Amino acid sequence: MKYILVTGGVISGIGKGIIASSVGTILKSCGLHVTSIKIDPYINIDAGTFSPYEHGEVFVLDDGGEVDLDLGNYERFLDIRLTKDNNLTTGKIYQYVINKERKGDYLGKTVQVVPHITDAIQEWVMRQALIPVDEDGLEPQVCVIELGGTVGDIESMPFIEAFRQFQFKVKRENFCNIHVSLVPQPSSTGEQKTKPTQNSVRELRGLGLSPDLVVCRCSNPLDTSVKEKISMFCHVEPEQVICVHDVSSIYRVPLLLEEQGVVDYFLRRLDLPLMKWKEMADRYDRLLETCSIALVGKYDSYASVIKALEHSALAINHKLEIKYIDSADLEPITSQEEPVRYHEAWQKLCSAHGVLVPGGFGVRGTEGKIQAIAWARNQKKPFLGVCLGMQLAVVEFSRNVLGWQDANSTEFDPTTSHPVVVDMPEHTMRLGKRRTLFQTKNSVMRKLYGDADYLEERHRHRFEVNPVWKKCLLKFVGQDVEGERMEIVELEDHPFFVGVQYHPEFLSRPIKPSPPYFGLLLASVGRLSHYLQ
Amino acid sequence: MKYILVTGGVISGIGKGIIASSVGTILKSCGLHVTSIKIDPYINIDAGTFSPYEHGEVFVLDDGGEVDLDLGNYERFLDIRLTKDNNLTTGKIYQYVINKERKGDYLGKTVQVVPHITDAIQEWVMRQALIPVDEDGLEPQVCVIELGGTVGDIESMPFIEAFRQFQFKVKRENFCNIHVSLVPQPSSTGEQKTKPTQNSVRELRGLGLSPDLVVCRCSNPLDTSVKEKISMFCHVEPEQVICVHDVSSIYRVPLLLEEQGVVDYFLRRLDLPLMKWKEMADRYDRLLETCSIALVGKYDSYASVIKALEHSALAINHKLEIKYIDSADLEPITSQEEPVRYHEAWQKLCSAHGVLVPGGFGVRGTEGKIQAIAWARNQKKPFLGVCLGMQLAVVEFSRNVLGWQDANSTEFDPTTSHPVVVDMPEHTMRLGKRRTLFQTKNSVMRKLYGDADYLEERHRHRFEVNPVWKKCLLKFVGQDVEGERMEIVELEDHPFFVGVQYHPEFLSRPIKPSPPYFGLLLASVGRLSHYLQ
Amino acid sequence: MKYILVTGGVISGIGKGIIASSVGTILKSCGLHVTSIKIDPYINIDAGTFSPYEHGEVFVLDDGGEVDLDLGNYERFLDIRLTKDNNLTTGKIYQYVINKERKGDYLGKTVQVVPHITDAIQEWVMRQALIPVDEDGLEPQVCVIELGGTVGDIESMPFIEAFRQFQFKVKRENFCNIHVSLVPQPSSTGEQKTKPTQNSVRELRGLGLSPDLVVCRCSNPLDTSVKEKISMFCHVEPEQVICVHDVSSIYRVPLLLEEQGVVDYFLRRLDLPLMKWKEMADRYDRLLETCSIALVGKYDSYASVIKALEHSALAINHKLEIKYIDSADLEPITSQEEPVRYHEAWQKLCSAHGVLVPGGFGVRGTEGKIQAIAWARNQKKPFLGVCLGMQLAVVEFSRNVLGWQDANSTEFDPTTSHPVVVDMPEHTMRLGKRRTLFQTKNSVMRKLYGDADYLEERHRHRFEVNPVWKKCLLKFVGQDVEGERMEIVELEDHPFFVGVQYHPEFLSRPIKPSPPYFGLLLASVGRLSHYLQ
Ligand SMILES: CCOc1cncc(-c2ccc(C(=O)NC3(c4csc(NS(=O)(=O)C5CC5)n4)CC3)nc2)n1
Ligand SMILES: CCOc1cncc(-c2ccc(C(=O)NC3(c4csc(NS(=O)(=O)C5CC5)n4)CC3)nc2)n1
Ligand SMILES: CCOc1cncc(-c2ccc(C(=O)NC3(c4csc(NS(=O)(=O)C5CC5)n4)CC3)nc2)n1
Ligand SMILES: O=c1ccn([C@@H]2O[C@H](COP(=O)(O)OP(=O)(O)OP(=O)(O)O)[C@@H](O)[C@H]2O)c(=O)[nH]1
Ligand SMILES: O=c1ccn([C@@H]2O[C@H](COP(=O)(O)OP(=O)(O)OP(=O)(O)O)[C@@H](O)[C@H]2O)c(=O)[nH]1
Ligand SMILES: O=c1ccn([C@@H]2O[C@H](COP(=O)(O)OP(=O)(O)OP(=O)(O)O)[C@@H](O)[C@H]2O)c(=O)[nH]1
Ligand SMILES: NC(=O)CC[C@H](N)C(=O)O
Ligand SMILES: NC(=O)CC[C@H](N)C(=O)O
Ligand SMILES: NC(=O)CC[C@H](N)C(=O)O
Ligand SMILES: [Mg+2]
Ligand SMILES: [Mg+2]
Ligand SMILES: [Mg+2]
Repeated sequence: MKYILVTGGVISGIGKGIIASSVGTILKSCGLHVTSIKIDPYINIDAGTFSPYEHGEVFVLDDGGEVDLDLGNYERFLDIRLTKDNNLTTGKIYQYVINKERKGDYLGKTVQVVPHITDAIQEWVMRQALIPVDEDGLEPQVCVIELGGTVGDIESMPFIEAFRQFQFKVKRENFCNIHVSLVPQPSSTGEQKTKPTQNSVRELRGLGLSPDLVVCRCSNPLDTSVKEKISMFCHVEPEQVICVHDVSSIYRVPLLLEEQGVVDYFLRRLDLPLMKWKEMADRYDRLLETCSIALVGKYDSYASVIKALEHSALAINHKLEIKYIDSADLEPITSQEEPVRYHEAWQKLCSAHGVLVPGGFGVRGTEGKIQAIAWARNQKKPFLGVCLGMQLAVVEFSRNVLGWQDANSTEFDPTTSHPVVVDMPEHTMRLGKRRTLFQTKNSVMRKLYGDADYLEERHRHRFEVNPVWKKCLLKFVGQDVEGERMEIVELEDHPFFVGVQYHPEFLSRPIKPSPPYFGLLLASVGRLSHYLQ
Repeated sequence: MKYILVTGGVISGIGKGIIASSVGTILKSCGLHVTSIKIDPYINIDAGTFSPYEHGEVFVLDDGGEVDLDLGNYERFLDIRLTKDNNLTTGKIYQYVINKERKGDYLGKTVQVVPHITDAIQEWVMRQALIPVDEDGLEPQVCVIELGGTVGDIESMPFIEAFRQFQFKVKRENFCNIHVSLVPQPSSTGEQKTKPTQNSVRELRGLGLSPDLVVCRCSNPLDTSVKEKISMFCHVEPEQVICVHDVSSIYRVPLLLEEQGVVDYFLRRLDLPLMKWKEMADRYDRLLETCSIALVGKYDSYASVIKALEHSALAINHKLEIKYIDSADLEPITSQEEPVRYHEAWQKLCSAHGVLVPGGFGVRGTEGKIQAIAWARNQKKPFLGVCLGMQLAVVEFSRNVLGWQDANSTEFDPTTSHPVVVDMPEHTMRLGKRRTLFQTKNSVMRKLYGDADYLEERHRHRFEVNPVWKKCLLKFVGQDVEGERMEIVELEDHPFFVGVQYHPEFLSRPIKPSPPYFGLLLASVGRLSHYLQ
Repeated sequence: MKYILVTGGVISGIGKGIIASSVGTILKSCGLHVTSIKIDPYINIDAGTFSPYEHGEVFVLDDGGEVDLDLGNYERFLDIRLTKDNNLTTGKIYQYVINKERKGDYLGKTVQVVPHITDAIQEWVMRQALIPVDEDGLEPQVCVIELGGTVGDIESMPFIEAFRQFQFKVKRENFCNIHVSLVPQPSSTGEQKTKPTQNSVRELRGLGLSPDLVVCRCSNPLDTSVKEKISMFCHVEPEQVICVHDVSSIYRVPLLLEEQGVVDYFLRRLDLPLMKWKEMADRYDRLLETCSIALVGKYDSYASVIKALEHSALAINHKLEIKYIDSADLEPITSQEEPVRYHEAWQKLCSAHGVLVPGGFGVRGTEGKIQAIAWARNQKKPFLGVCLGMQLAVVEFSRNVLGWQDANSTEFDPTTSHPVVVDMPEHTMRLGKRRTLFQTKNSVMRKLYGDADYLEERHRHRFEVNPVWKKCLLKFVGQDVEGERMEIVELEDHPFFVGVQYHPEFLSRPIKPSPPYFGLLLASVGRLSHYLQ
């Protein structure tokens, strides 16, 4: 193959996944088919168990892989569709080796981290690099592998040991390594402190990996002296020391790496055979008009959602002002303890141009989301409900229009006489890519989806709308292939009141915002009336 | 509790398991109930898959735990009966944490080696320390934990990190640490080189453990200067620097540790409330007569077997000269390529005073073991067959006495018309402690077992004697509680020709040799005729 | 240049200096001019302060460099003459950098170990590699650099960091690295334990050096499996894994490395443009006759002396049986406490074929050396006194022949009325290469020195023979160019009673034993009478 490893140096959060994604879009702009792998040094088999305050926004792949948000960054910088196993973990690789041991496949020998786990990592990286994850069935010409976390933590050591072997298993023309470090600039000092980068690259070389590129996460751009000091103490050429500094938009991060010569480097270094990103950045920096959108949440947990709104905003040509609202502040209980939280949350929601009610589980914020959907009905503010927001729209309709004031989910109040959304597992979770059929032409949503008869979108839910109560209910315009499951709902006599049972955000790209997020943004600025025209 | 960790320094093989066992017998001689745990930094769930050339002699516990030979050293130095989970491994602890993660028991948080695996290790060590593994149901007053391998290998790091926490979770009076190092004395140098011990203890302190005792595996005793240099560079008191040197018998190893003051140290250091070992050593060193016993093997793989013979030898008051014979050298095929191997193997077998035919699996040495049992029949040399040796005695009888010249196992020749031993799994492997009933009084074996109606012994086999052919066959004196399975066989008109289907060696102690190994040793020196009298 | 670094792995003493010397003689046999450097990670500026029980036998170079014995191994395997600075130390390099800092030569910047000390090491290694230390003024084509001690000790870290830079300063064709490890084979285990080699090479790679060759100091030869395991865990080709095992003579160590293919490796690896050692080994292994030589010492401290005797032995074609005698056991004081030591020491001295009385300082053994020279006079056993042994021969003559029974040195009894050897510093120590003139033809020593008018030999003393008492004294056949200092003495009417004030051993080679050591060996077997004939 051709491999680029991307290792983290000093801390997480420093945009290493944006660097990996930017390097992938740079390679793709060179005419290469490109795949990507995230290694997460946790013991978890997939992210499908995280409370979103830790490793927030589990991104759901077509196969039902509940993976880290960086896999979603890969799908948005590169036109790819990944599999579960593009998220590698210690849980997955140790369980693989343990099951393979119990099978007797290791032939009655000792099994131990070196070699056998570090072999298994290389086997995995070889497998997932061959898979044509790109928008055509042609084999990837390069694979960008990101090692999550910081090097020299106990969990990251097996993977660096595997890559230390890998660079001699495949030849050096087939394996490059980027180190993404931090160069802090303290309030206490004003200097750009290279010391952590030196010690991190010293540690990485102790684990037997050189940086071929040293990418410094700077705030403000590096001085020449600091770049030279990094080049010296990392024992690498200045041309291979990159600063990624603070820039006006995400769209400039590939352009900065381009300017920094990484394209030219990888072309020679791997012996290989962004004008839109200029436009997207320059377009963003000249958006004079604005749209204000309420996001009524519970939980970074809405990373894909925020990005989908920003794609939609860039496409309508407005700035976006996301009014982040805790849905538990909108609940009347908060007015008893902290009326300041209540009245700030309701000033936010009421001044919005439209509302977004994203997915989740558990009782927190449920009556607040039902009230934010109520506000969307009676004030006629444009509404999108995503996954849970759809279910709560059936609840809010039922309570006010049908007078079923008790009505709820079987999750939140199982004692209710009108369970209008019920537990309905797959005959497991409705998890991954399902096909929804549009049951009609009387849908703005169908027209936003290009007037297509069907769409295929990633779901992540156990509950569905009750088919008994459906007869009384609120036009369920999108339904599954079985007709068992309601997957898009649209309310009559409203500018834009849509529930989608799936997660549109997972298939939003800058070049193609998801049509429910686009329709919401278009509706909130009135421009939907010109779009459908 | 009270805990003593025992860590390995420079290499394996240096008798760390003998030190742990000796420290346990020293503690037991202080009137303490004592348990023990082996940690093996391999990914294997139990040893029940090893080809015995790697981590040789899988010792089978009462519960069917196929564990490392050091668990068997614990059962022979201390009057204890262990469980599977007294052998801890990375495979067991990672699989525990992974299953616990998949259960959601880690409450949707990240799971990672520190803390969660290092917690799980401490939980395990707390559980297995409370279990009364001793010959009475009273709780262990101290637990000797052995860490297998050398410290600062990638697999041993989680366990040392766990013990680094543990010493502050329980108080320092509850946790002591011994480091077992090597002090090499090269042919190239003649000096006792302390440098590896210094660097090993430097490394161990980098992992946050001090040696409370430094045990030097010496060849020849340490000089004063070398002990002082070790005390200096390990930064510990000379009284806490121990030499375990080469000694005439295993029985002197507790006595050397006693002389070295470890008893007195542990009494004060853990705030706690060997005369037989003098006798056993002094007895061994005055055995003027000898017995020569053939061990016809395939595979250290016979560690328990060799020890059981040596207990039996010490009890009859003879030295033992074990004629180690590869059973594939006795096969006529070896006479075509290497007649030197054949004739040396047959000089060994024929000059023996008795023969032992120990357990195993696969076709290697099977016709050689059948011929060594044939030699035992026709020359009337005393024979014990253990596990497989019993099955091959039914085969050898069938071939010569019944004229069923084809006869074999369903393992070795499944096409045979007389499958006299057949695959007969438990309605799994017959693995662990089963009760055998003696079906008669016409057994020397019953009388060696104290004239008891039953015995309980550890088995490890899938195959059993065919109950159809049994009617023609060779007195099956020991049978299971169901009468389905033949578990001891005894041939008439022979001094001592016994097959046992179990492994007697696993329940041999110096103070009580297993009666089939004792009866064999007694028979080979003729003394059985005085014993049964 | 071309550089070969030789690093130590597990312990010292394992013959790393013999490997460096053997590699140098192999390179020299390829027609290359070769120099060598020893780095000793001690804080001492030269070895000229060590009590010879620590880093024994300070070897004195032509310039007066009191250096480690490995510099003397270089001069005996390779026809070279080294300078002080071929022994590099932390004391020398830190003092260099400190003086250079105090000079302001570092231009008011910070000075710190990396870069500035690690620069200074490379500067030193560049300087000393250019010096034609060979027997002709032609520049060295390769430099073998030995790093003393074990890698990953705090003192060795600057040097490995320097070589980690050096391999990228000069190109990889100019820099190769050998790792000399130990593979122990314990009495406790019988296996050849590769684990320390794995961990040592793991540590070395953490410091950023690969072994290009892994040299295993074996006792018995490596098995194939152990070599393969080393090749695997050191991540290097089997052809580059060398065993140096126990062999019958020093002369076979280059031949074993030759057989192991290191010549062929270095030729390709460094892109470069032993039949006598067959002969010397095969000659040694067929010496049927023997010579027994008394070495009367105080203090490995006599390494050069023992080697010089063995060159002389090989040249006369006898084995050598060196009777190592502590000169303090010969003193009558020892007969009062330990008559066993006295009578064993005097059985040794009296049964010898000749005696050697080597250099030293301080009062220990002085009356014993005077008595061993007395025994040489009155029994007519052949005597060589080296440095101090000469001075004590003037004392022993004075006491018995002149009746000056008080007589001694000003070192040992400054109150004496006949100070026959006196403190006589250079108008400092008489240290390094001085020219001695033979004052006559009435000398066997002159004839052994080829009948030359002068010789040039390395001295290391402050005391000299008193020119007042000289008039009464014992033919001082060798004197300095000034006539001030007596440098060789020869007693009349004796087979061979010679004192030399210098150290002949420092210029002994296998191909050319030093003539006083050769004359002594010839005398002790009577063969001198045929040699001078
Ligand atoms: C090493 C990184 O260094 C630096 C340095 N300076 C700045 C940033 C930076 C990081 C994140 C963001 C960000 O999140 N911006 C938003 C957005 C819109 S679209 C999208 N991402 S996306 O959908 O994958 C699409 C690209 C393919 N993000 C509005 C929400 N904006 C700037 N990153
Ligand atoms: C740190 C250890 O240092 C040293 C230093 N010097 C020597 C030994 C040494 C090691 C093993 C052996 C050995 O195996 N000997 C035999 C035997 C009989 S009984 C038994 N062990 S046993 O059944 O557990 C019983 C005790 C409870 N072993 C004959 C086979 N003999 C000596 N160990
Ligand atoms: C990695 C080394 O591995 C092994 C493996 N096996 C054996 C040896 C070994 C080491 C030292 C000795 C030794 O010292 N022998 C003597 C001698 C005579 S000449 C001389 N050395 S010398 O003068 O420099 C001359 C050569 C240029 N030494 C008699 C005193 N003999 C064998 N070394
Ligand atoms: O308080 C003091 C005094 C002196 N020094 C000396 O300064 C040297 C540099 O220590 P720094 O922490 O300044 O590191 P650096 O220059 O490599 O990296 P940044 O500043 O960009 O973070 C050290 O190696 C030590 O000799 C200190 O570190 N701190
Ligand atoms: O007590 C035990 C049990 C098990 N093990 C397991 O054995 C593995 C090998 O540990 P060794 O110390 O046997 O190392 P090695 O085979 O690489 O080298 P030598 O024997 O030649 O010195 C370890 O990684 C661990 O899983 C032990 O080390 N020790
Ligand atoms: O070749 C040489 C020359 C000098 N030295 C110097 O010797 C010092 C001691 O290095 P050693 O390896 O002799 O260690 P030690 O004395 O602590 O332990 P053992 O001998 O008992 O194994 C080192 O710290 C270094 O300064 C060497 O190690 N090797
Ligand atoms: N993805 C979500 O928003 C989940 C919604 C709801 N808890 C369900 O399981 O259907
Ligand atoms: N424990 C053994 O000796 C095994 C014997 C035989 N292979 C069986 O499985 O019964
Ligand atoms: N080199 C030696 O043997 C020293 C001899 C004596 N102590 C002197 O200084 O002259
Ligand atoms: Mg600084
Ligand atoms: Mg030492
Ligand atoms: Mg091993």
